[PDB]
Amino acid sequence: VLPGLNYVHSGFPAPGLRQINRHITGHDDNGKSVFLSTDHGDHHRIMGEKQAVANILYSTQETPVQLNGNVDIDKAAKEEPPLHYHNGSIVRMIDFAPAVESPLHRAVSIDYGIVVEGVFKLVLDSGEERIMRQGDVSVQRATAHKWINITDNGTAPGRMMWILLDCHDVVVNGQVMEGYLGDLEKEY
Amino acid sequence: VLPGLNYVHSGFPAPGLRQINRHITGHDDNGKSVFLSTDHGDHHRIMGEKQAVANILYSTQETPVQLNGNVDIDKAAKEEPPLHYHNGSIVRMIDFAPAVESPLHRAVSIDYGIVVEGVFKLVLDSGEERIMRQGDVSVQRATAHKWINITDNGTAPGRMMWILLDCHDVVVNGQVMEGYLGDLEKE
Amino acid sequence: VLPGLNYVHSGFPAPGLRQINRHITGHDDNGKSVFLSTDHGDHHRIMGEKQAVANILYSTQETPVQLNGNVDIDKAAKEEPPLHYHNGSIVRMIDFAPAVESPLHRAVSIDYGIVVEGVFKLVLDSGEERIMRQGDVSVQRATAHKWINITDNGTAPGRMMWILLDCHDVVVNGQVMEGYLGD
Amino acid sequence: VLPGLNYVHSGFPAPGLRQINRHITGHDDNGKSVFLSTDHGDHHRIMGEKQAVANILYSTQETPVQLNGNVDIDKAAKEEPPLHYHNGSIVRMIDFAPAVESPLHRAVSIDYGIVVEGVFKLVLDSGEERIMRQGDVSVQRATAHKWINITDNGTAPGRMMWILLDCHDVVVNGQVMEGYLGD
Amino acid sequence: VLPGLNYVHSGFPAPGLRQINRHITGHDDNGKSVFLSTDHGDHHRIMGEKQAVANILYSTQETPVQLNGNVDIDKAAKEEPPLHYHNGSIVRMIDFAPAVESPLHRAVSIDYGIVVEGVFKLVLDSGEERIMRQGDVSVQRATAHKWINITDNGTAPGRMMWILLDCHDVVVNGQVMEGYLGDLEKEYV
Amino acid sequence: LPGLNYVHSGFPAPGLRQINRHITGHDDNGKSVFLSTDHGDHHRIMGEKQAVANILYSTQETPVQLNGNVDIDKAAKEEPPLHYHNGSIVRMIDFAPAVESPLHRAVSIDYGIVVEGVFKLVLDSGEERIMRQGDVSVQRATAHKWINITDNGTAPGRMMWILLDCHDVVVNGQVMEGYLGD
Ligand SMILES: CCCCC/C=C/CCC1=C(CO)C(=O)C[C@H](O)C1
Ligand SMILES: CCCCC/C=C/CCC1=C(CO)C(=O)C[C@H](O)C1
Ligand SMILES: CCCCC/C=C/CCC1=C(CO)C(=O)C[C@H](O)C1
Ligand SMILES: CCCCC/C=C/CCC1=C(CO)C(=O)C[C@H](O)C1
Ligand SMILES: CCCCC/C=C/CCC1=C(CO)C(=O)C[C@H](O)C1
Ligand SMILES: CCCCC/C=C/CCC1=C(CO)C(=O)C[C@H](O)C1
Repeated sequence: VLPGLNYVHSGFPAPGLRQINRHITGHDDNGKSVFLSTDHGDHHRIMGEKQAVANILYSTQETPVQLNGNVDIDKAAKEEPPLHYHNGSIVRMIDFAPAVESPLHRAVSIDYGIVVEGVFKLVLDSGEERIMRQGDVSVQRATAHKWINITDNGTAPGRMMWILLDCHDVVVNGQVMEGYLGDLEKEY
Repeated sequence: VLPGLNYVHSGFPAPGLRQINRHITGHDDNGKSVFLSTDHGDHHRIMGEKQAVANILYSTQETPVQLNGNVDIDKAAKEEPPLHYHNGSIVRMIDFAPAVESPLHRAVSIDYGIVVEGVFKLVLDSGEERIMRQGDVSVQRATAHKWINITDNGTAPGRMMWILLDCHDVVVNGQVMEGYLGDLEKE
Repeated sequence: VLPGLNYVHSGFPAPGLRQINRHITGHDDNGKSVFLSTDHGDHHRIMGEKQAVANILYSTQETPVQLNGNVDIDKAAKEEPPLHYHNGSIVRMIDFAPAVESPLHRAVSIDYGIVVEGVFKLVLDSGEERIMRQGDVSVQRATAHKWINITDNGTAPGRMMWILLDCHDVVVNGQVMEGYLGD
Repeated sequence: VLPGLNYVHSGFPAPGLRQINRHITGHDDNGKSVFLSTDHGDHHRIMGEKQAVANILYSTQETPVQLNGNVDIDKAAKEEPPLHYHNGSIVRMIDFAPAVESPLHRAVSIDYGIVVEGVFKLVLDSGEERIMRQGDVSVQRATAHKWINITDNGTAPGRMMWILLDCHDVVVNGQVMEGYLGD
Repeated sequence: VLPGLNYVHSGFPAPGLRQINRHITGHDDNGKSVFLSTDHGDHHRIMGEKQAVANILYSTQETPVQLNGNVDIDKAAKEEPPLHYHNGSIVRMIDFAPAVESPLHRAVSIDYGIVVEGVFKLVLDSGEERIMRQGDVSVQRATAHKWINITDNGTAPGRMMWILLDCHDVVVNGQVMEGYLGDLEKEYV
Repeated sequence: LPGLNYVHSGFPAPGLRQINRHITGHDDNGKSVFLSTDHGDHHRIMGEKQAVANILYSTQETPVQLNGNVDIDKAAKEEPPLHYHNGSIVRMIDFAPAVESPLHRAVSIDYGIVVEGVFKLVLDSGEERIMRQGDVSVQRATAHKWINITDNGTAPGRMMWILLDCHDVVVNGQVMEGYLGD
């Protein structure tokens, strides 16, 4: 039984989760701060067999970010970003179908995760786990892990948001803790 | 009357909002990914006359982040960070007392904001405004703004979270959009 | 300023409201009861200046309903139904942007209404109103009314669902109380 | 042990579920649309061993509905409706005790079902199943099915509302698919 | 416009609020602890113009409480208690209609109050007030006050629960602060 | 061990809300005023940081003596015991996920209410009731156990009890002794 098979029938948002507002601010040609856009995000991507859907709220590709001439807006909207940006950031929102889990994987990045809706289980390759509820926050420091949606005993959708930042490779007594995607390669 | 006067009586979390779990992962001596800590955050800071309380969930001070030797954990924990870090990041969570307002201010940083609980109004120096509900997200590109907690017609606490990154100066018509701390009294 | 102007930026569902599952059941080759579809509904229509959006979950066009050959499914999906079907039914679900209100209007129709999310004010042409919270049910008997979304003091979206049934013209004191769209 | 045995101890609403407001509209002497009554429904019926309770919010016995002289109101109030009315409608709300389920059964009618509170499992005789959460909607086309309250892993009450309409009987392979009451 | 007029049309619970379970425990003749009842409370009383309904979850009439022969159970069930029992307790739960307000009154009693549902404003005769949300608790020490249901800008019902205990008369400057009920007097006659 | 080290910052437990406790009083002009707004009193970690209690008030005589604010002083000065003879205790407890109390009996009558979550109340006869938010229990000196079953043992829960003094429960000439249990 593939969990969440064909659950996400209408892209973002997944059934049972809320449509959002993303607001981007900026300056007009008089120097006044205004809103530039209100929308549903960007670069929506179905994951698995309609088991999840990702939503890229923003991205940057250099540090510090260049805002003049609105080049960061164009850069974020021009291309769908990869897993993570070197010297940059990605804000990726993913809706989980009931009981959907990620593969055990490692990205070489530092990730700030917050539970937007539902209950998620964060399982590391050691077997240690934490149950994260709405509002709880994780700082994933380039560790091998998998995310499991356990909301309402596996009957409810859930939503996570991650902010992915660039980090150097993790080295433990000579050896690189190399990145691997498992089955998440298909989505990127 | 000043809103939220003496409302936050026991730091974080503000009365009416939930205590949190912050989980930090890392590697043990065998290269296994483990949980290093589970706590309530860090560098709690009362704001105003007990009108709000901030919670620094993490911070970084270089790009890319250096993680080996747990150097990033030490830097985040040994100093209270400033408003924002150059070439770095700050995850700042803030509990608002009912009807509490930020000053009209500008930080020279790009901020990813999300409403964790409640309803907030984002007003910009042009007078343009958006009402942001739980789960809504704003991308603040070094703009002058204020945050207004309006939850339950101004009778309920609210919680925001921001991730502040470093950004270059914004130059409009050859003039720098200089950052400024506000003053609510003069408004 | 117009309430909820440009609020509904991505059709159904409105921002702050949940996507739905509509399940339609049927019969297979050997008479076993199965599921024929799971979807977001049908015939989504923006209303006003992106101030609301309707979703037609189902409709029938005769009484009693004819299910054989799945022709009822065909009738429901092949054309967008009108406001109200004669000798039939319409399941119309509508997401309201914050503080968006309906025009005072009358349809020759008996309406089963349920608040799916939010707080609504039902106002009749006499001035009488009832505030309806989530799960409350109204039976509109061809009366003239307007629906006002008041969720969270006019700052939150709301969702109503109606089932509209055909009724005979209502006569009060020898006068037929006529339908009107208002706007 | 029977699920939800004696759980419903004071009729409608079941413990843990909210009392409702049912509003009925009508016309007064001068043709003004007014509210006629606000109540808790009608024809409350305990089901099983106090394992559930049904609330009939409205019914009609003819299409189109006759509303003049409030005869539809008097008919809806005068007698407890049956499972479903020929050429008519029934608004039937039911509170489920924790873990309670219906018998596998078939009514020859087309039902619109919406989850009012809780989480329900809709199992068909083929074994196919869908989980329906709050606001999810089902169109039951005279199929054989079970309703199972699974709210909070079988420890919480749940509420469903159905609008049952008359339908012609479903014929498969030349065989009348006969409605049965199960248990 | 009188707030909450005719809102409570079916007693307890008020429309928009949940029906409750009240479990009472006891002993059988073998010393085993058993459940004696599960119900909707006791002594339901509509208040005002069907603007509120009260639900007496329990009461006691002596201290310490006598439980043998289940006599405490029968004393609580056989009679609707007054506002307050000398040397005893009352658990009073009250459903408010939208925007419904109690009169300014004083009970010579120490009351433990908890907001079960909604948002309430506790106003004392000094003009001071506190907004109490769900889970918030007050300890009312024979003070003059009123309760205001302000849930959802005055359009939603709310529920409070109180545990009233007996207290001595509060004297301030050799003058007893006398209890008074105002329009609440019609509700306990 | 359920909830081991879950309560990492005292009251409130992670996932549960901070409270306001308001105590009213009298002016020197006889005016009813607010004397304090706080987070309760006498917080106590229980188990291996598996639960935390919060004492909202307590009284030590019946009827209660409010003059001179002596009731406030007595409630604040010392942490109360399990229950007070001739008096009351308002005890709020946050439970970590899946945490259960021991099977035990106190010689008191307890008014319980679920503030948040889902709790199973188990009596020594094996009889149980699942109590949800808003449900109330009248514990008449019975041997019992409380189990936090919120969201299948994965969420915290909160109960509040008002404990009152009762006489010994004698069944067939034998006193039903209290015990703390294991
Ligand atoms: C097909 C089944 C799984 C689909 C959903 C996967 C989500 C979690 C994986 C993940 C992503 C997305 O690739 C990140 O962006 C980094 C973050 O830490 C974890
Ligand atoms: C006493 C009144 C002020 C307290 C209310 C909250 C203010 C939020 C201001 C803010 C901060 C904190 O300095 C940021 O980190 C950036 C973010 O956009 C707005
Ligand atoms: C842009 C502002 C107008 C749109 C807001 C929603 C209006 C609902 C009107 C309605 C319909 C749809 O036409 C029905 O299905 C009958 C039911 O009584 C009320
Ligand atoms: C003893 C426990 C079972 C009884 C409780 C609920 C059963 C609902 C069955 C049902 C009815 C009831 O008449 C309908 O009206 C059609 C609708 O599809 C399902
Ligand atoms: C019809 C207007 C009033 C309806 C709402 C009811 C409020 C009662 C307030 C109250 C009472 C009554 O005396 C108590 O039971 C003690 C406690 O302190 C507050
Ligand atoms: C092993 C970690 C702690 C387990 C959870 C604690 C339960 C509270 C026990 C209790 C008390 C205080 O001992 C009361 O106030 C009476 C009420 O019935 C149950």
